[PDB]
Amino acid sequence: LAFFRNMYDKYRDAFLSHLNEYSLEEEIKEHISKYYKLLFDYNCLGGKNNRGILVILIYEYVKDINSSEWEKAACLAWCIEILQAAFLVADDIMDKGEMRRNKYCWYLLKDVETKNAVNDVLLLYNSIYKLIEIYLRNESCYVDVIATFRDATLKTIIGQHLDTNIFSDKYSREIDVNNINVPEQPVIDINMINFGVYKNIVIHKTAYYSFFLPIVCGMLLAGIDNLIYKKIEDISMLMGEYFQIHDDYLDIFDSTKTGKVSDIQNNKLTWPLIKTFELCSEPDKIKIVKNYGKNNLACVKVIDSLYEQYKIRKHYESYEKAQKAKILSAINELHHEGIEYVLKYLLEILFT
Amino acid sequence: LAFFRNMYDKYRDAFLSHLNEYSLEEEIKEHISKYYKLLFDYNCLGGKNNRGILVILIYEYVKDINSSEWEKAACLAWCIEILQAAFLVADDIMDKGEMRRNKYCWYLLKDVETKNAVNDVLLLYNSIYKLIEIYLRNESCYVDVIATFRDATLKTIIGQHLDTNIFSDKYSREIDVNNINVPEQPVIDINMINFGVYKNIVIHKTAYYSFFLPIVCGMLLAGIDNLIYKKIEDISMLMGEYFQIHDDYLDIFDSTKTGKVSDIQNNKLTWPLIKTFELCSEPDKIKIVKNYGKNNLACVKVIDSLYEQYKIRKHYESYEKAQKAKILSAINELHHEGIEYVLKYLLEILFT
Ligand SMILES: CCCCCCCCCCOc1cc(O)cc(COc2cc(Cl)c(S(N)(=O)=O)cc2C(=O)O)c1
Ligand SMILES: CCCCCCCCCCOc1cc(O)cc(COc2cc(Cl)c(S(N)(=O)=O)cc2C(=O)O)c1
Repeated sequence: LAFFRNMYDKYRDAFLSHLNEYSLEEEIKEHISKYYKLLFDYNCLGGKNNRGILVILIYEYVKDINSSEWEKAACLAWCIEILQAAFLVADDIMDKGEMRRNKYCWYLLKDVETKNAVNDVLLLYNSIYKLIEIYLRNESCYVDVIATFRDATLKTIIGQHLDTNIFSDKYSREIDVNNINVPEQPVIDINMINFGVYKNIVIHKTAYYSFFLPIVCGMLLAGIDNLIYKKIEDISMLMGEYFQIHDDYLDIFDSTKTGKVSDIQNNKLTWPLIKTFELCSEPDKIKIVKNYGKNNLACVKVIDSLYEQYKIRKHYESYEKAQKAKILSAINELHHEGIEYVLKYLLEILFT
Repeated sequence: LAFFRNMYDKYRDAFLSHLNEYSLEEEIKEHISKYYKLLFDYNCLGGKNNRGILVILIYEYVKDINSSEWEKAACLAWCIEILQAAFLVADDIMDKGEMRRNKYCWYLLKDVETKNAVNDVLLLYNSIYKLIEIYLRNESCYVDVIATFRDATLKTIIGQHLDTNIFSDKYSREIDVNNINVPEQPVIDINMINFGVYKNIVIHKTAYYSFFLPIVCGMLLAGIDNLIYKKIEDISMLMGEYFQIHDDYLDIFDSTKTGKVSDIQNNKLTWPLIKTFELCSEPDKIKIVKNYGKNNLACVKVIDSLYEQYKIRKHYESYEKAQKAKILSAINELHHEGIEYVLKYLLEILFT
C-alpha cells in the first residue's frame, strides 16, 4: 500500500534514462543527468505526499491486484507529486517566494535562478506525460488519464491567474501594451472581497488537482462515464475550499512547521481578509485598504494586528468544524463504502 | 490552402469557449476571456508563420482534400504557432528580451509582468492539447500527434537548457543548494567553443519543433512507422543548423527586419563566436574572453570589430552555400516528389 515512497527511484530514473537516449556528447549527458537528478529530488521529495497517497488508496478500495498493476498506479501517484513539484517552482517564482519545504526555493539558488526555473517547470510538467506513456500506453484508460491531467492543469492555471490578478487595475479600460515603465501600485478592490469570488478562485486553484484528479485517476485505472463522478466532483470542491482556507490560516499563523514564510505583501484575496472585512468597522476598512498589499513590515504589521483584534483564529475553528461536517455529510450521500473509507481517512490526515 | 490565416479566429474562439463554460461568476468569466484573447493575439500573430505553413503544405502535397480535413490540418498548423508563442514568452523571460516581433516582450508589460508571463506559457502550451482533442479525438493518428508534440517539446526544453548553461560553472562540479547570495558572473568557457557542442545545442533547441514536428504532423494526418520518417529527421537536423546559424548572423547584422534587439551582451554561444575562435590569433582569443558577455558598450564594439576583421560575412556566405547544397542533396534521396518540392519551397522561403 503506502510502500509508494520506495518506487520513486525507478520512476525518476525511467525518465532520466529517456533523456540519456538523446544524441549528445557523452560529456554533456553526464552534465544533463546530474542537473536533472537534483531537479527531481530537490523538488519532489519532502512533501506529505497526500495527493499520491490518495491515488494508491482509491485504486485499492474501488479494488485482487498483482505487482504489475501496482506499478502502473504508483506511476500515476508519482505523476501527481511531480505535478505538484512543477506547481511549487512556478508559484515560488510567481509569488516571489523564499522558503519551500524548509529549503530555499528552487529559483533562488544562484546556480539555477529564474531563467532555469522557468525552463524547469516545463520539463517537470512534460515528464509526467512521458512517464504516463512509458507505463500506461497500452491500457484502455490511457487517453482519458492524460485528458484528466490536461484538464485539471488548465483549471488550476485559470485559478492561479485569478488568484494573482483579482485586485489588479485591469479588473477595475484596456491593457496598455505600451506601458513597460509605470509599475502598477497594488491596491485592494472592496468590490471583490466576498466568498462568492473566493470559492471561484480556490476551487480552480486547489480542488481539481489536489482532489478531483487523484481520485479520478485512481478510478480510471481500476475500471469505471458513471454518474458517481459528478458526486465525487462536488466533494472535491468542498475539500479544496476546506484545504485552501486552512492554508490561508497557516500563512499568517509558523515557518518551522509549515516550511514556508506572504499573502498580505502579495495582495491576495484570503479567508482572513474576507472575514475581517465583514465584521470590522468603517474606520477599519480604511486601514485595510491603505496597508494591504505593500512590502512595508509596518503595513503588514497593521494587517496582522487587525487579525488579532478581531480574533480570526476563533473564526477559523468555527469554519473548520462546520465545514468538516459538511464534507462528511457529503461523503455519506455517495453510496460506496470503499471510496467513502478513503475520503474519511483523508479528511482526518489532510493536515499532517 | 494558405487560407489558414483566416481560420485563426475560430481555433482561438474554440479554446476560449472551453474556458467560458467553467463554473465561474459571469463578471469573472468576461475578465478571463478579455485577458486570454489578448494573450493569444499578442503572441501568435505578427510572425511569418513558417512552421504553420509547413504543416498545411506537406499535408496537401502528400494528398483531393475536403473542407473537414482542412479544419483538422489547420488546427495542427496553429497548434504549432501557439507552441511558438509559448516558446517566446519563455525565451524572452530567460534572456531578458526587450523587443519581440517589433513589439515589447509580453513579460515586460506592467499589466502582466513576470508572474503572469510564467503562468501564460503554461496556458498557451496546454491550450495546444485542448485544440488537438477538439478537432482530432476521433482520428487514428490522434495519439501519435500528441506524442510528437510532447517528444518535440522535451527536446527543445533540453536544448534550451544547454543554450542557457553551457558557459556556466556547473558545466565545467556540483550545484550549491546553500548559495542564494553570491551571484554567478557570466563568463566564457573556451572548452565549449566548438561546432560539436553547438550542433548539439542547436539541433535540440530548434530542429525538432521547427522542422521535424510540423512535417511529421503533416504526414501523420495524411496516413503514414515508415522509414521515410528517419530521413525526415536528418533533413530536419541539417535545416535546424542552417536556420539557427542564419539567425546568429542576423543578430550582429537591425530590428526593422528581424523585429528584435543582443547575443554578445548576453554571453551566448553563437556561430560567429565559434568561427572567429577558429580563425583568430591567440592575442585575439584573449580579447574575446575579456570582452564577450559584458553589458558594456566598449566591450561589444571590440567583439564587433573582431567579426568585421576576420571577415565573418565572407565565411557565412561560404557556409550557407555548402550547407544549402548538402540539404538539397539529402532532399533528393527522399524519393517522394510531394515532400521534396515542399522542402525546396521551404528552403527558399525560410528567411522571408
Ligand atoms: C505544471 C505547472 C503549470 C503552471 C502552473 C502555474 C500555476 C501553479 C499554481 C500552483 O498553485 C498553488 C496555489 C496555492 O495557494 C498553494 C500551492 C501550494 O500548495 C501546497 C500544498 C501541499 Cl499539501 C504541499 S506538501 N507537498 O508540502 O504536502 C505543498 C504545497 C506547496 O506549496 O509546497 C500551489
Ligand atoms: C512550451 C514552453 C516550455 C518552456 C520552454 C522554455 C524554452 C523555450 C525555448 C524556445 O527556444 C527558442 C530558441 C531559439 O534559438 C529561438 C527561438 C525563437 O526563434 C524564432 C524564429 C522565427 Cl523564424 C520566428 S517568427 N515566428 O517570428 O517568424 C520566431 C522565433 C521566435 O522567437 O518567435 C526559440
